[PDB]
Amino acid sequence: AVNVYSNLSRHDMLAWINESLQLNLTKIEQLCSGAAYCQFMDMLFPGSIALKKVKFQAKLEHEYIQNFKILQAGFKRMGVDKIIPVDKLVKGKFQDNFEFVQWFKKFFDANYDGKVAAR
Repeated sequence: AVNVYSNLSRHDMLAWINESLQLNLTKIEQLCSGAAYCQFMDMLFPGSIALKKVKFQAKLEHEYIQNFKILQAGFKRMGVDKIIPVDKLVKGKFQDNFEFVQWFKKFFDANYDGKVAAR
């Protein structure tokens, strides 16, 4: 796994995510549930994440955190050293989510090769 450290406009970022995962989000803070990231991760390394455990429709904050722990666990397994700012993301505010989402996109672009229903 290729680790990334330290770009897209907010409109294209949402667009990229929606298209990529066939979703219909309207704001960057909605990524605060950790679910989309679990799918991208499972898409980068099929099997590194147990989708069945991911709560795709999570609405509670501790549920958001649970998803992120599954993500971090997938990271550790694949040698990804990025420390996820979980407590800030799960609060659902725009800057942090946007700061992290830019990171994740670069991380994804660096590791993807490839090959709805999964949720």
